[PDB]
Amino acid sequence: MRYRPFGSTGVAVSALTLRLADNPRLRANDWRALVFTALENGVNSFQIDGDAPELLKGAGEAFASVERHLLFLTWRLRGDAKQLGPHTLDALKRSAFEGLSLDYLDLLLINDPQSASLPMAFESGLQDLQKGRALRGLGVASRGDIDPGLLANDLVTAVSSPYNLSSGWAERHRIRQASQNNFAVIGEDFWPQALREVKPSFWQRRTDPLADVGGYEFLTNTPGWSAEDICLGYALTEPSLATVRVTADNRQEIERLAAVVERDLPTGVCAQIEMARFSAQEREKAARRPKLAAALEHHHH
Ligand SMILES: Nc1nc2c(ncn2[C@@H]2O[C@@H]3COP(=O)(O)O[C@H]4[C@@H](O)[C@H](n5cnc6c(=O)[nH]c(N)nc65)O[C@@H]4COP(=O)(O)O[C@H]3[C@H]2O)c(=O)[nH]1
Ligand SMILES: Nc1nc2c(ncn2[C@@H]2O[C@@H]3COP(=O)(O)O[C@H]4[C@@H](O)[C@H](n5cnc6c(=O)[nH]c(N)nc65)O[C@@H]4COP(=O)(O)O[C@H]3[C@H]2O)c(=O)[nH]1
Ligand SMILES: [Mg+2]
Repeated sequence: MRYRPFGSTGVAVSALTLRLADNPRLRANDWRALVFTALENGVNSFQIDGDAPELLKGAGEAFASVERHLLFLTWRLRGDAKQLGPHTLDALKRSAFEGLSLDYLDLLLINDPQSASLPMAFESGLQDLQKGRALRGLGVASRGDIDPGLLANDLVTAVSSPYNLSSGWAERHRIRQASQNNFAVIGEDFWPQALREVKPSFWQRRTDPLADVGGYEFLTNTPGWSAEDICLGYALTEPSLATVRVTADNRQEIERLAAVVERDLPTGVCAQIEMARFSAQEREKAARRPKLAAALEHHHH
C-alpha cells in the first residue's frame, strides 16, 4: 500500500479507500474478516455507506483491532441535503458513533445540496460535533461545480467526484482546481458503466448524455491485465486524488485491488489514453456550432 496526505490534515490515507455498503448475504464475522483483510493489506481508509446492524457490529469490531488514530473513517450520508436536520444527527449518534464504537468521525460525506447553504439546524449540529472533536471535516459529493459559498464554509474540507479515463476535461480540471485550493478529493467510479460491455442499465446522471467512449478497445487487449485493473491503475496516477474509492465483497477481491497499487500501468497505455482523448475532442470540435449564433437563436424562444 502507498499513502497520501488527506490535504491540510496531517492524516495519511491509503490510496485505496474501502467502501462498506449493506449486503444481506454477509454476517458480522464476514464484515469483520473483510476489514481484517483490508487492514492486513495496509488499507486504513474506510467509507461506511450503510447502517445494517450486522455491518456496524462487524466493522466496529475490526476497527477496534487497531488504534483509532491509524484509521480514516468516513460516514456517507445520502438524501436530499436540503432536508437534513436534528433527526439526522440522532441517526448519526446511533449508527456512526454507538454502532461503530467511535467518538469521532474523520469525515461526514453528504450530497451536494446545489445551494451555497445547508439547513440552519443541521449546520448548528455539525458545529457542535466539531466543538466536541467528534467530526474533523464535512465533505461534499458532486458530479458538477459546487457552489463556491459552500466550499468557503469552514466545515467543508473535502469533495468526492467520479474520476476515470472516461472523465471529460471539465471534470479533470474541477478536481485539480479543488486539490490546488487544499480540498481533499476522493475518487469515485474508477470502473464506470460506459466502459463495460461483454441488460437494463440506467443513465440518469446529468454528465451522461455528453460522453465519448470510442478508443478504449485496448482495455480488453492488454496482456496480463483486466479492464478493471487498468482503469484503477490509471485512477491511481491522478495526482489530485487523495484516495480512490473501491467496493469489494471477499478477501481475494481486496488482495487483487491492493496488488494494483504496487504494479505500474503497462508500457503503451498512457500513449493510447492520449490517442483516445485526441479523438474525443476532434469529434466534440467537428460536432459544434458557433457558440454565439447558437445561444442567440436559443434566446428568441
Ligand atoms: N453513468 C452512470 N453509471 C451509473 C448510473 N447508475 C449506476 N451506474 C453505475 O453502476 C454502479 C452501481 O450503481 P448502483 O447499484 O446504484 O450503486 C450506486 C448507488 O447505490 C450509489 N449512488 C451513486 N451515485 C448515486 C446518486 O447520485 N444517487 C443515489 N441515490 N445513489 C447513488 O452508490 C453506488 C455506487 O456508485 P458508483 O460507485 O458510481 O457505481 C455505479 C456506476 O458505475 C447512472 O445513472 N449513470
Ligand atoms: N441509484 C443510483 N442513482 C443514481 C446514480 N447516478 C445517478 N443517480 C440518480 O440520478 C440523479 C441525478 O444524478 P447526478 O445527475 O449525478 O446528480 C447528483 C450528483 O451531482 C450528486 N450526487 C449524489 N450522490 C452522489 C454520489 O454518490 N457521488 C457524487 N459524486 N455525486 C453524487 O447529487 C446529485 C443528485 O443526487 P440524487 O438526488 O441522488 O439524484 C441522482 C440519482 O437519483 C447511481 O449510480 N445510482
Ligand atoms: Mg472550506
